[PDB]
Amino acid sequence: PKSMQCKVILLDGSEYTCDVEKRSRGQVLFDKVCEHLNLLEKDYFGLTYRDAENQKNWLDPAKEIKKQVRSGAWHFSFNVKFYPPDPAQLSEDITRYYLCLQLRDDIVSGRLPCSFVTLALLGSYTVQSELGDYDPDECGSDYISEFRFAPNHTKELEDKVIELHKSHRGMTPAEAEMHFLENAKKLSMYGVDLHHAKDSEGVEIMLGVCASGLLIYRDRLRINRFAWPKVLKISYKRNNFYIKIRPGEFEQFESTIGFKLPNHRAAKRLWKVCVEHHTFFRLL
Ligand SMILES: CC(CO)(CO)NC(=O)Nc1ccccc1
Ligand SMILES: CC(CO)(CO)NC(=O)Nc1ccccc1
Repeated sequence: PKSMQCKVILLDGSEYTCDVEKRSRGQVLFDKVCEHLNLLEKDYFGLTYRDAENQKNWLDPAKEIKKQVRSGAWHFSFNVKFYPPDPAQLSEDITRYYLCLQLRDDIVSGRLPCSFVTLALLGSYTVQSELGDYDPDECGSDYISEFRFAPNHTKELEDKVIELHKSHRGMTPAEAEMHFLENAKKLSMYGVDLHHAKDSEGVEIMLGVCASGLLIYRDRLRINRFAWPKVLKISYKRNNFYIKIRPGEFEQFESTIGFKLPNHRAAKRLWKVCVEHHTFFRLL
């Protein structure tokens, strides 16, 4: 029974290695990683791989690993797939812990833009969780944390993290992680998966997929939002992504908005993440 070596980048930046039978479905590997992580609330997470075009793809747990990674290495990342709109409602602290690690990467990466003050507040909760109560012994006027807090670090940001850290004395890791999440969840790009597209006129837009629905970012002024209760249906055909929108009350016919994606695989990928978000967040 022939087994393939799998390497998984975990959210703390470490590598987990295991073997699975070469015809294994993605669920097999996912269950191994979640068991390793002592994670029970698995529904919010998934594994990603990089395709031959270097795009992030979700490993479908129902399909053979080999028919997804195809010619590529059996190398994966463990990630949050469905960002909960209300992390306080997760049943376990360890779930909230992995969600914090994902969000810290979302922030450092620049995927999740954040004000100076929110970067410092989020950083101060991470420090409280990881080091516990503020200690001046590991902090002179020239302190710079090992912790990555932001896409670009400044001495002013380091200083503000420490000032807020001082205010958190007695806070437990679970408490600091909950505070991190109560702040992070309000950011306008929290749990937004962004896809480059062109509108029907050929203007470059971004399409966002999240818990609430679909967002079209035309520019900083003019963002169209389609709550899942407003989207009737979605479709991909060749390079084309189409969204069908319900009519307003006392109007006969749904409207269609068409988008042009880079290639057929990018159209399919957007369609699949939309269907998955719609299913998940219809039910949740
Ligand atoms: C105005 C508000 C606060 O955000 C009231 O709850 N709802 C939304 O903005 N919903 C939404 C729809 C589609 C995509 C993203 C968000
Ligand atoms: C089976 C299929 C696949 O596309 C076609 O009807 N379902 C959807 O598209 N469901 C959907 C509904 C509202 C919002 C987003 C997706």
